[PDB]
Amino acid sequence: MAALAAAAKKVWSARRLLVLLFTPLALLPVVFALPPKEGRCLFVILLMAVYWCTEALPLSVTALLPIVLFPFMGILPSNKVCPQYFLDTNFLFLSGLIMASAIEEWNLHRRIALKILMLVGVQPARLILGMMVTTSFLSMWLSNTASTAMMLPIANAILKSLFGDSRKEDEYRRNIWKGFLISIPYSASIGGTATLTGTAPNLILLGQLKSFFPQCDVVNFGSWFIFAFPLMLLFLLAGWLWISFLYGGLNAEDRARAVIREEYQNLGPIKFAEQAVFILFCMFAILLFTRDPKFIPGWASLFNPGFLSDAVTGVAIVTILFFFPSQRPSLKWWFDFKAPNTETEPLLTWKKAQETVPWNIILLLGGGFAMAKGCEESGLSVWIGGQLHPLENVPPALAVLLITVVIAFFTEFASNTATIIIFLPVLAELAIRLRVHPLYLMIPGTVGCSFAFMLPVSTPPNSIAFASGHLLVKDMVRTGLLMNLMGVLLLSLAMNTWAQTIFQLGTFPDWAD
Amino acid sequence: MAALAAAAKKVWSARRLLVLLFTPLALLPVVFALPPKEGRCLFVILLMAVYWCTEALPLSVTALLPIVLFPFMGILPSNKVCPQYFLDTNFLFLSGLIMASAIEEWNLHRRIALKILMLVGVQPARLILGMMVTTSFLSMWLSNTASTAMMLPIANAILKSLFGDSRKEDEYRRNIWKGFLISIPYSASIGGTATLTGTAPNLILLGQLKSFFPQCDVVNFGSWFIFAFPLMLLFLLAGWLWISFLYGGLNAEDRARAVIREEYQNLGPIKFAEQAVFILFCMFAILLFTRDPKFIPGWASLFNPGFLSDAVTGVAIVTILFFFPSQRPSLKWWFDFKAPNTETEPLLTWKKAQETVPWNIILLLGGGFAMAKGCEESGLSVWIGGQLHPLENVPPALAVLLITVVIAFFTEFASNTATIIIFLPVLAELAIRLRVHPLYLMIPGTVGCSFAFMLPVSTPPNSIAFASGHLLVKDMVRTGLLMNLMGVLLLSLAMNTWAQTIFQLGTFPDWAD
Ligand SMILES: CC(C)CCC[C@@H](C)[C@H]1CC[C@H]2[C@@H]3CC=C4C[C@@H](O)CC[C@]4(C)[C@H]3CC[C@]12C
Ligand SMILES: CC(C)CCC[C@@H](C)[C@H]1CC[C@H]2[C@@H]3CC=C4C[C@@H](O)CC[C@]4(C)[C@H]3CC[C@]12C
Ligand SMILES: CC(C)CCC[C@@H](C)[C@H]1CC[C@H]2[C@@H]3CC=C4C[C@@H](O)CC[C@]4(C)[C@H]3CC[C@]12C
Ligand SMILES: CC(C)CCC[C@@H](C)[C@H]1CC[C@H]2[C@@H]3CC=C4C[C@@H](O)CC[C@]4(C)[C@H]3CC[C@]12C
Ligand SMILES: CC(C)CCC[C@@H](C)[C@H]1CC[C@H]2[C@@H]3CC=C4C[C@@H](O)CC[C@]4(C)[C@H]3CC[C@]12C
Ligand SMILES: CC(C)CCC[C@@H](C)[C@H]1CC[C@H]2[C@@H]3CC=C4C[C@@H](O)CC[C@]4(C)[C@H]3CC[C@]12C
Ligand SMILES: CC(C)CCC[C@@H](C)[C@H]1CC[C@H]2[C@@H]3CC=C4C[C@@H](O)CC[C@]4(C)[C@H]3CC[C@]12C
Ligand SMILES: CC(C)CCC[C@@H](C)[C@H]1CC[C@H]2[C@@H]3CC=C4C[C@@H](O)CC[C@]4(C)[C@H]3CC[C@]12C
Ligand SMILES: CCCCCCCCCCCCCC
Ligand SMILES: CCCCCCCCCCCCCC
Ligand SMILES: CCCCCCCCCCCCCC
Ligand SMILES: CCCCCCCCCCCCCC
Ligand SMILES: CCCCCCCCCCCCCC
Ligand SMILES: CCCCCCCCCCCCCC
Ligand code: NA
Ligand code: NA
Ligand code: NA
Ligand code: NA
Repeated sequence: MAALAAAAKKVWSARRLLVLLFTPLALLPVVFALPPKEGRCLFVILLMAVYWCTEALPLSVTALLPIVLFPFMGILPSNKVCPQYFLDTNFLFLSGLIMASAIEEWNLHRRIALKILMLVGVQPARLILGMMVTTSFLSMWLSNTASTAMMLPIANAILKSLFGDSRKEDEYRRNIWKGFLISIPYSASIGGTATLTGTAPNLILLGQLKSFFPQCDVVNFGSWFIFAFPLMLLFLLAGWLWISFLYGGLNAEDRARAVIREEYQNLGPIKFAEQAVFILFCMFAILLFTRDPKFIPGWASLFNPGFLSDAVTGVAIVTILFFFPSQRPSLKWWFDFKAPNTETEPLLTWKKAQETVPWNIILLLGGGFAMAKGCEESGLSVWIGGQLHPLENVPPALAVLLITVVIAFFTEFASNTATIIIFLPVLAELAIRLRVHPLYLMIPGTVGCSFAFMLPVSTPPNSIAFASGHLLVKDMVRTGLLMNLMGVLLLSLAMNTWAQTIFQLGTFPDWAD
Repeated sequence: MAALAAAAKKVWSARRLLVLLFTPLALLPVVFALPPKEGRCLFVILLMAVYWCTEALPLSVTALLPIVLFPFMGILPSNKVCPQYFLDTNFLFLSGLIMASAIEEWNLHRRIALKILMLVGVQPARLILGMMVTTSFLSMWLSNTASTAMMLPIANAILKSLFGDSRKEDEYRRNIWKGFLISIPYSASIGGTATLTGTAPNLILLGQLKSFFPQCDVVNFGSWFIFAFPLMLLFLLAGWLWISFLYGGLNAEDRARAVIREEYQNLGPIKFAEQAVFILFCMFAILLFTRDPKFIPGWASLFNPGFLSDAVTGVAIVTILFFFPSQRPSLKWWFDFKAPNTETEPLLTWKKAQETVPWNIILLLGGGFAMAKGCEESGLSVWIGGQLHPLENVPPALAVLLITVVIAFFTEFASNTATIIIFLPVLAELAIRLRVHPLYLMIPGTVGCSFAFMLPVSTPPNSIAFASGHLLVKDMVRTGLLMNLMGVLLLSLAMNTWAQTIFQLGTFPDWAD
């Protein structure tokens, strides 16, 4: 009996190397089964998928696999694979990351968070709502991991202040603890989907769209925002109601108010650098939104068509951060010859940005773009579309529901970015098989790959919440089951009601034929 | 009198913002002077050059200027500028940086350095030669900055041990101190030119070659090595002789021997991880060299022509570092059921690589590639070639000498990478005007932009050496003047004697017409 467990722990200890060395052998029959070029491309894609799901390699290292495999297997030369890793979508990602680094450098995110917490209130339903709104709003511009890791200590402090009898009171307290600790990562994942730069899978959608459908340009920052933000709000409200009912029972209040006000005071007075960063963030968001919202003529019409993009706007805005002074300039300094002549601190130095930008995620997005390019060039997409013939009779709405359910189930065990990278070409080819708009299938998959609620391994925010130690696996599972159901239903509603008007999904686009 | 100095320090305090805001106004007449597209491209290039030379912005931030300026000015759209930042040359750079990070992580560079120092000897001429050989060898694979910063403390310790009378002895000691402290950065800059991954300007040459001359493929790791390594050795020996004559006078020895042996002992026993990293480095170098050396059939002939590259080899080799165990595997562990089952440490984790890879230099190379692409597409290269008509009567050897002198003078005040980025399109167009091989002019410029010897601002290794505090500006200037002269002469000799055979420079290539 003990020997079986011994062999089990032996295999689990070396699972990385075992998976790494046995996955190519297991996937070898794929090469012989399919035509050579398509078979080798499918082998590469499946190997990358397995390595991502098992993290047999670092995710960014696995994302570098196309550069090796595509040239050796003749799918795509080096000078074609390597430039796919810096398409303009990834530079928009870099600009968003730099802006988030500037925001977090000056603690603007903490000031906004504590302000929202003060305005929302302190009642348990209201305080859950404030936590979720804050985390979702901050995850639209910062990473979900950073938003969760910054919001969790504040929630812990407020909960300690609130609770600073017997079975009833202690179980009520415990359920409140769990509700607060589970509302934050859920709301971070919710808010990450509202903006294109909020989460990596949206930018994966953009890049793989550029690869599969080069003439598709209707999805940008403004259109994605006007589609996803109302959906984000509806699902945030549904999650708040569900969590309050499950946990919140849908002098302590004074103590919590005092703690929040005290931490806001500990933030200190508002600085000139914080104001400048806030102004630049507002300019960033507004110029991204108003460049080409597809239903008001944007300022991109004033320039050469087909030249500007969201990446250019983002890079231009974040370039200001690297020379704009962080201390307020004064004209009296020029006249005051006795004043010190120390060099001014800029809003963001490049060293801080470099040490805060997640280059691993940038390389992961690049690997996804390169894999999409290889899948298109090798003809593997045509082969998948040919094999997808049994599903041509599925109604489009039912197809959306099924692919959303499948992707939401898959993302519970793998990272969102890897899941969407693997499933997006299949979604595009399935849209081709149903004669529907490719976005009508690709957008629900991109949104649903972020529906990671049931397990700590589903998404890093879930792991951060679980690290608190007072959340159980079963509690997260039973909350995330209904979270996934409500997310799938709301995604279907959004995709069948107002995504049709925003992305013009009613008719089959010409570039998709 | 004091008022003039006051105004001077006021202007110098705000030189960053003053240059940043007045350079576009100063360069505005360029747009009206030239045809619109070429004029705007020249404006962008000149603005980037000024910002690089003044570091009015961070170098990587200035390298992001094409993404903004080319689309607004209609030179190049976003989807064309942004992919130029990850051409396969930059992935070869990334693989080299990852391999250097792996080497420095396990202190293999220090072990190699101390071993070479023990073998060379301790006599002052021999010890200078050992320091220079060590630094030049380590700079072929590590950055010049890192090599200088690692070699300087060892030189300081050895010098303290050696010297642990009156005017003669103290001036002899001081000249020895200066000779050691100046031989290290010079040798680092010397060795950086020997390999393509040794210094960024070589990879700038590769990328701008890909842009200007897409069909040119004769320059790779093996050909560049066989050209530059003998030139590197000749110039290293000349510099050693010059420095020994200038400074070295071309129980203390026992004490220095003891210190070197003691530090080697302090390195500890050779580890399995160090051996594995050394084996992987040897494989990296050998497979890069033997892939296509252009005069022995390489292993790239076994695959699809035009698909493999040095980037693929580098990425494939460095991928092994991210899963190869750092502790020696044992088959007895499988049978020993009582042994601990801790997960093995790999040779390099992605976190360490990410925090040690200089992403700023990668972005700088990308900005250079994008600027070359914009210069080619805008027609600015044609305009420059048209304006270069007074120089069509210059003999090619004299042209090489003059461009090398000009570039070596310019690099004394600006960074090597920015200098070569700015001057390379001019060199290519000047090669077109003389009906000579483009490499015959482009290679000398790439080599000479690394001839930065006279000032601390010339190259970061010079700044590191000056930070010791016992090197004067005049000493560095008077050593670097003859260093530059010898470098220019040896570069002319190499380019007119054996570069012709290696790169087939005798005849005008068809792709250059
Ligand atoms: C890597 C792990 C986790 C997932 C499983 C991968 C391997 C074992 C699977 C994935 C898809 C499978 C293939 C799917 C279809 C066929 C067609 C036919 O010829 C039977 C075998 C063959 C060729 C299978 C062999 C085994 C296979 C390659
Ligand atoms: C710069 C931002 C952050 C603050 C200033 C106000 C904003 C709302 C301004 C600045 C520039 C403006 C744009 C300038 C030009 C055009 C083109 C015109 O055919 C329609 C309106 C439109 C698209 C404007 C919309 C409003 C706009 C975006
Ligand atoms: C636009 C042109 C004409 C003029 C530009 C003037 C700029 C360069 C001047 C105006 C006011 C100046 C600031 C005034 C006061 C200080 C504080 C002192 O520690 C020096 C830096 C700093 C922060 C100065 C930096 C340079 C500055 C921003
Ligand atoms: C989240 C809650 C509020 C609603 C979720 C229910 C989902 C499944 C419902 C709400 C709206 C529904 C859609 C409304 C209208 C149409 C048009 C019709 O020609 C086909 C079915 C279709 C496309 C429906 C499919 C199912 C649908 C998307
Ligand atoms: C930025 C600093 C450091 C360098 C100098 C840049 C400015 C002042 C220089 C660079 C090249 C110059 C131009 C070179 C040639 C011409 C052609 C003719 O029409 C005379 C003026 C004009 C248009 C010059 C105007 C000034 C100019 C734009
Ligand atoms: C793998 C390395 C580091 C160590 C093993 C020995 C090296 C020298 C071996 C391994 C593979 C070998 C190559 C394999 C195939 C060919 C093609 C043939 O037409 C010429 C020789 C050439 C180009 C070989 C040269 C030597 C070579 C590069
Ligand atoms: C090639 C196939 C058939 C077998 C692969 C076996 C691999 C996975 C085995 C063989 C020897 C093993 C190593 C033996 C000893 C140790 C020390 C212990 O702290 C666990 C990790 C580590 C470092 C093991 C890692 C896994 C390992 C490398
Ligand atoms: C560094 C020391 C040893 C030598 C440096 C002197 C340089 C300037 C000398 C050495 C070799 C010389 C070359 C040797 C042969 C030829 C071929 C002839 O048809 C034109 C001149 C040319 C191309 C010479 C140019 C000048 C040259 C490059
Ligand atoms: C270690 C991770 C990468 C493994 C790559 C294995 C590639 C195997 C290819 C087999 C199919 C083609 C045979 C000619
Ligand atoms: C038919 C042409 C290609 C033949 C070989 C295909 C498989 C190559 C695998 C190389 C793996 C290299 C890992 C470092
Ligand atoms: C009373 C309001 C004072 C505001 C001070 C800070 C202003 C920051 C402006 C930043 C502008 C950035 C784009 C040029
Ligand atoms: C702050 C650094 C970037 C400045 C860019 C200025 C661009 C000016 C362009 C002028 C020529 C075209 C006029 C239509
Ligand atoms: C003729 C078409 C282009 C006209 C405008 C050219 C200059 C644009 C400059 C934009 C600068 C933006 C800085 C953020
Ligand atoms: C006596 C020599 C012992 C050598 C031990 C270390 C061997 C490292 C081998 C690394 C191979 C990497 C490519 C598979
Ligand atoms: Na986010
Ligand atoms: Na997930
Ligand atoms: Na170097
Ligand atoms: Na220089």
